[PDB]
Amino acid sequence: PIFEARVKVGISSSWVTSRKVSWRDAIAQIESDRIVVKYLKMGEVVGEDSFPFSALIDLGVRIPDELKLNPEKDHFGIKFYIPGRGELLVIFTIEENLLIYDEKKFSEFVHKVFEVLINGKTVMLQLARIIGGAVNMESKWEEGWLRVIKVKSARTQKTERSIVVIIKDKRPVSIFSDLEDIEIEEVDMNGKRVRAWKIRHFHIDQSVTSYLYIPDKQTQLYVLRYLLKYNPAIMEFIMKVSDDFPTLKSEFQEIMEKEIKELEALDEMEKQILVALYSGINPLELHQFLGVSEKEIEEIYDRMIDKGLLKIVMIRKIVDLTNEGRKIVNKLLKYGLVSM
Amino acid sequence: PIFEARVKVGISSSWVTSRKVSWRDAIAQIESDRIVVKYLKMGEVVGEDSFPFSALIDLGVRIPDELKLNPEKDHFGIKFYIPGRGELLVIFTIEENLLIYDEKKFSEFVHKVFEVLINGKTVMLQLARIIGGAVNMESKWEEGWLRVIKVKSARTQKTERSIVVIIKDKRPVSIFSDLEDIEIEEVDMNGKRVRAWKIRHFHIDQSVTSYLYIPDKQTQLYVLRYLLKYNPAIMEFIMKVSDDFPTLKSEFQEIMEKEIKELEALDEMEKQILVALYSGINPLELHQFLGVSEKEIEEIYDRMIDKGLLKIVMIRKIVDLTNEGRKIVNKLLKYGLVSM
Repeated sequence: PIFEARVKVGISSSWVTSRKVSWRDAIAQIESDRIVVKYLKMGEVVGEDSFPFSALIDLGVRIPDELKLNPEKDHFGIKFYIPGRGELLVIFTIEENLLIYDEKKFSEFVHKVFEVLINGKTVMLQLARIIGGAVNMESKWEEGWLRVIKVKSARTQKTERSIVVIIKDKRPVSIFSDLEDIEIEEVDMNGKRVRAWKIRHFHIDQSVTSYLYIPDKQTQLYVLRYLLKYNPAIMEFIMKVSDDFPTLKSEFQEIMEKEIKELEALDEMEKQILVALYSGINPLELHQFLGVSEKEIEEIYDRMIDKGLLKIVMIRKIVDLTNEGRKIVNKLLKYGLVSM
Repeated sequence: PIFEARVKVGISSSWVTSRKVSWRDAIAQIESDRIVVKYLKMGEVVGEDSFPFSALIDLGVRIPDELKLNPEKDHFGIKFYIPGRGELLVIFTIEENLLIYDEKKFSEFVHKVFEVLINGKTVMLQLARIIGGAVNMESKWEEGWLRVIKVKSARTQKTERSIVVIIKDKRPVSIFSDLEDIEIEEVDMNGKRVRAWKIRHFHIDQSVTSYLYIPDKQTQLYVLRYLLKYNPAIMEFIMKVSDDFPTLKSEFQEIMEKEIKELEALDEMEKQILVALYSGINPLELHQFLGVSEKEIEEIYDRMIDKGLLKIVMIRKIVDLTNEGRKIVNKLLKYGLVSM
């Protein structure tokens, strides 16, 4: 097999009155066309389930806390519709004991699932169709395939996991690195009306606009899921092109509402600190604007920082003369060494 | 003997032109009229100088650092003029080898010399001749004698070594407790006009000027040395009596000049920080007035404090948003929960 992992597996049946999922001991194997789950009693195998990629509806889905086992560890849910049973949520998660479970090995296992789903899937690409607001007449549609790789440049030169477009006779195009993204319809230069993606991405030396169409609707969802998971900064751009995907409009709506409630619940004083420091008020003077003492503000600065919200750039210290410090100054005056 | 000390003794002569002092080893005896030094080699008495308390010019003289044997140990210098030979400076110190000398019987040895020289000497007192600037003519001349004791009462109520005037059938007068001092000399003293001391002192309730005439001018020098030695705070108000005591005015000149040089040696920067803080400039803003960076001012603060001149009153920390702080503040106005 491509990859294995010893793991806890829970299967939901994902229906109303979702009963508590039952977790079993198994080792999970990635094949070319399926995930096979081999269940364990002691060290032995009692049975197995095969889950075809033919039936993979969605992956990387949002796991309710009611369905989490061991909320410290990470959970990964893959949703299939197998025709006989129905729509299933298969969730994989590792357990604490270090002699059975390995987090990095599990972390690779989930990544290989994306790699198998995405690598080699077909895509048509028209590279750099505007330059400086003028449409490139040398820009032709190219056929190619997706490849999940680490793209090491940005315009920032920060290495980031992404998906590139492999094209015949030219090295891959880093179509998801440095973005803006809208979605448009297009007359294919060969002739089809296509439901394609318009990407304003920072290309080789200049901001550019290229058109990208992924025929398989499923692999589009796969691509979006992975770009979210391993690069959460992008959550903005793709949410603009996220409407075609009901499972995402839902989850984005759900997280938005939780974020609202979380921000409501935050301490009003601490929210005030963040906005004032963000706007540019001197931290040494901030207590003066918010109507609070030096002692109390520094204590609140201590409660932040613990929360990871603030960082110390520098410690200033309020100092005063000792009796020996005064002895010097009074000597200087007595001998006519200072004016006052 | 009244008291003895085995010490390391060094003698300097105005007759010997070379500045050298050789530290012989001896026992030295306090007598009624003299101090006798039986010199000691291999624990055996090879020589003996007898130093009368008559022709004891001065004691507690300031010792040049050129003449100090062991700069840790105390050096007590007693100066005699022996007419056949000249002016002698006998310097007393110890090596405080823990079984041949000891520190604490040394520090008392010097004090007992003052006690022997001062106790019982005739003195004459006109107590509280001025109250509020008004002449008290119930204040008469009383004759008595001096005594070396610790006088508790001051305005700080803190005990201090001092000298009192004993009068028959009256408690002692603590004439050197809380003081200012001029020399008037015109007072008649129930007879011939004679040079006396005008002493402003707090006494019981009120700023009071009393007159004190110590007939023996050598005894006068001894009480002044004693007060200077064991209450060096008393130095001020004395120097108006630095006239008529030349060796005292010389030592005052040399101290102040050595102080002004020391002050000029201090860092120019640190002195201005000391004066500015003494004036009342905010320590957080002081770097601004001196045209210095915050990093350097806090560095200089740390070099001070160590030297004992400054003390931290409060710790203020300049604080900045983290990446997580920005996420929250970005989300707040992203959802319009904060107005900027």
